[PDB]
Amino acid sequence: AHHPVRDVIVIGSGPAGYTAALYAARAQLAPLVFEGTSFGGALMTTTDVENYPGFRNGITGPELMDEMREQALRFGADLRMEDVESVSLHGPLKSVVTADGQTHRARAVILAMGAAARYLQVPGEQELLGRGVSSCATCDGFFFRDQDIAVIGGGDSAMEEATFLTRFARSVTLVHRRDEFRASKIMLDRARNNDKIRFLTNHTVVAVDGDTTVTGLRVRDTNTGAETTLPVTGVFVAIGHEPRSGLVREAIDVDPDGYVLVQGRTTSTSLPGVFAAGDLVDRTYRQAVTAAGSGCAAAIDAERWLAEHAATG
Amino acid sequence: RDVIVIGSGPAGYTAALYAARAQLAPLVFEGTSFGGALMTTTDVENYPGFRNGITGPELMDEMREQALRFGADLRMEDVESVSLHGPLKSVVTADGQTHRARAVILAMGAAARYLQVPGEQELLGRGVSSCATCDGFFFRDQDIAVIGGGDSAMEEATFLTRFARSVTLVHRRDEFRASKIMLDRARNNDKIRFLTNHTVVAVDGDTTVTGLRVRDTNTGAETTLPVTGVFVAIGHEPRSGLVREAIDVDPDGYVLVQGRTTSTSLPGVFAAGDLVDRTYRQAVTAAGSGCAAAIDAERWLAEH
Ligand SMILES: Cc1cc2nc3c(=O)[nH]c(=O)nc-3n(C[C@H](O)[C@H](O)[C@H](O)COP(=O)(O)OP(=O)(O)OCC3O[C@@H](n4cnc5c(N)ncnc54)[C@H](O)[C@@H]3O)c2cc1C
Ligand SMILES: Cc1cc2nc3c(=O)[nH]c(=O)nc-3n(C[C@H](O)[C@H](O)[C@H](O)COP(=O)(O)OP(=O)(O)OCC3O[C@@H](n4cnc5c(N)ncnc54)[C@H](O)[C@@H]3O)c2cc1C
Ligand SMILES: NC(=O)c1ccc[n+]([C@@H]2O[C@H](COP(=O)([O-])OP(=O)(O)OC[C@H]3O[C@@H](n4cnc5c(N)ncnc54)[C@H](OP(=O)(O)O)[C@@H]3O)[C@@H](O)[C@H]2O)c1
Ligand SMILES: NC(=O)c1ccc[n+]([C@@H]2O[C@H](COP(=O)([O-])OP(=O)(O)OC[C@H]3O[C@@H](n4cnc5c(N)ncnc54)[C@H](OP(=O)(O)O)[C@@H]3O)[C@@H](O)[C@H]2O)c1
Ligand SMILES: [Mg+2]
Ligand SMILES: [Mg+2]
Repeated sequence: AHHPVRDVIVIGSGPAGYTAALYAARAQLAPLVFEGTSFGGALMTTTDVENYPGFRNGITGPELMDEMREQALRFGADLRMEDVESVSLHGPLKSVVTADGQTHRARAVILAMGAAARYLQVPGEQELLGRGVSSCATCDGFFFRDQDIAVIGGGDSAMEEATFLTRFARSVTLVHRRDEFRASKIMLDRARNNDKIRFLTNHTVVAVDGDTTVTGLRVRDTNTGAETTLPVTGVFVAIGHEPRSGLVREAIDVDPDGYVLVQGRTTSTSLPGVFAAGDLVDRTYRQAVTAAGSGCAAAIDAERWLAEHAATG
Repeated sequence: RDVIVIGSGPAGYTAALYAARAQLAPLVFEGTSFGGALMTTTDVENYPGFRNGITGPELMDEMREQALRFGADLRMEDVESVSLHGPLKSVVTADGQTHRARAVILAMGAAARYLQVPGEQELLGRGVSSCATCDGFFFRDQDIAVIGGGDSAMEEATFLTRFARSVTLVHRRDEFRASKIMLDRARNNDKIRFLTNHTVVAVDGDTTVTGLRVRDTNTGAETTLPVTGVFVAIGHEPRSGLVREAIDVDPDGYVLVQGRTTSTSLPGVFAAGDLVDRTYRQAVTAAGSGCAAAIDAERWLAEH
């Protein structure tokens, strides 16, 4: 057999990863994709995705992901459910190392490892993920029409999130661990003006009650005191996100919070032949359509760079 | 109202879908002639989510009907004028009625430039494509042509050699309007054959492109390239005419947007889809930017 040199390796599942895989495959770049031992993206918990254009009746998160995945496979993507520990990006013939110690190399690399939402890690929380507890108001906010809900955080996100929710919720109760707020004095100012916004300062969350649905939010420390229950039917966490740039952070330019910077209005990182899609880069709109778009854009950018770069030949 | 959306298509519809779900009560002017670039596409295979592919119109209808479901007001009529300066923006329909909003989302996209030769429009998406990243796959091992003498025609034709066994680049003049590296790369490709000083005049075939009727040979005339697929690469024309005095556009007419966002050069005015994008003209891309416009506009509206 002739063991050729691969054109593209993709790091990451999720809409950005799989769309890139789909495009690269269809462009006969024979993409090798490392899905992760724990594959899928943020959508593997979302019960009903209603704002992915094309699905008038909505689609289950995982259903959507399997289709993207199966699409990718159909055009010849090599998908592998394993993790990348190391990544050498400098030079032509880039390199990637999996958890088993095996090295896998390619001419271009598509970074699409996304970004984990920061969670409270309180007993009831992960259980009710996407059946009461969301981390995204632009996604799930609709599903809480006229309900009494909470928003957890004291930052610009928590403010923006909670303010936005007021168009659906009748009560948005903004809960926060400390007295001051690490958020802006305009976002706070806007939050304070909203008649549906109620503040709960110096209170940490202790649990999230309910079996099928959020039933209450167990608060605790009242600066000095302790224990209480906000009778809410939905809890939006707004602690921020943690982009998965650890493999790449300082071979490549990243912002202070760890998001990969990309050149101009493109997907090209600060290293030739290395490209970045999805929420690993995007910190403004964390949608699947936007992830899928950028994923596609990576694959096209990479094609062009490859074409430009074998073409001297 | 908070937001008026100008344009149907993936960018328009996704923006509408998002705005609607955000309870911004979006008014969308679809155009008297709906749909986008996809209303001609027979089989869409690289829109992520559709393992079995979907017909262009089918996909569009779903996007449309999705938008309707979350409370979009869709109107199949044309906007003739657009006043964007100030708060309380304005739009005027072909019937002379004014419709106003706080924000506006420009999503009028960009029409591919066609030859307008009798056979061509009839076989649109059944032989004649305007997009190699889209339809290139469908031409495996076929003899095809690419029409143009610019960098697109070069890029397009060079890309297609991955699938086609012959890509025959036909062009009206001796001299090529394209770059001398794109040309250079086009010349080095074994599968690339040039046809200079030749205009196209028809496209033969009923169910499929069967030949490409070539024309004037500088002095001579008439001939037939036995091709089974014709890719047009004459460029695109972005529909910025309503907006091209108020908002910043590039020389070719594409709306410039601020940084990595959808905001044009006028506060409260936003641009998505192929009206802005001139590098990847995909539906996923347009849908993405559509959505990004809605979110940008919501945040701008909320900021106040
Ligand atoms: C409840 C909910 C509802 C939502 N609703 C919508 C909606 O309606 N419409 C919409 O468009 N969006 C929606 N979203 C947002 C959407 O989930 C995200 O924007 C999307 O998941 C981003 O994908 P990504 O590819 O950028 O990264 P991710 O989704 O995180 O996927 C990237 C990944 O890469 C893998 N990975 C990372 N590093 C490695 C490594 N070193 N080795 C191997 N694998 C690795 C991980 O396993 C993960 O799968 C919703 C989200 C949630 C949580
Ligand atoms: C043959 C073909 C195959 C394709 N295949 C794929 C594919 O497989 N996968 C993929 O991802 N992409 C594909 N594409 C590309 C995709 O179709 C485009 O990116 C998409 O159509 C762009 O949509 P848009 O929102 O930019 O607006 P466009 O689609 O460019 O146009 C939308 C429209 O908006 C309306 N409009 C314009 N001006 C006004 C106005 N002033 N007032 C009211 N309405 C107005 C018009 O009615 C028009 O229909 C294909 C394109 C073609 C032609
Ligand atoms: N331009 C923008 O604003 C933009 C737009 C959209 C999204 N974003 C995203 O938003 C982030 C920006 O920061 P942010 O707005 O999220 O604020 P943040 O800086 O992340 O603030 C987090 C604060 O929330 C509180 N908190 C964290 N964990 C808690 C817990 N377990 N229990 C109780 N309280 C807890 C803490 O307050 P204390 O430490 O004070 O106790 C913590 O300091 C970025 O990561 C970005 O991804 C940014
Ligand atoms: N940068 C890229 O490589 C690339 C990538 C993606 C998208 N695009 C987009 O595609 C366009 C790039 O420009 P382009 O290379 O397509 O050229 P263009 O800028 O769109 O110009 C069109 C030219 O095509 C020529 N032409 C070729 N054949 C013709 C014919 N049969 N009849 C009439 N005119 C004919 C004409 O000039 P002559 O006949 O004198 O040559 C005409 O001026 C831009 O709109 C850009 O947004 C480009
Ligand atoms: Mg955040
Ligand atoms: Mg073009």
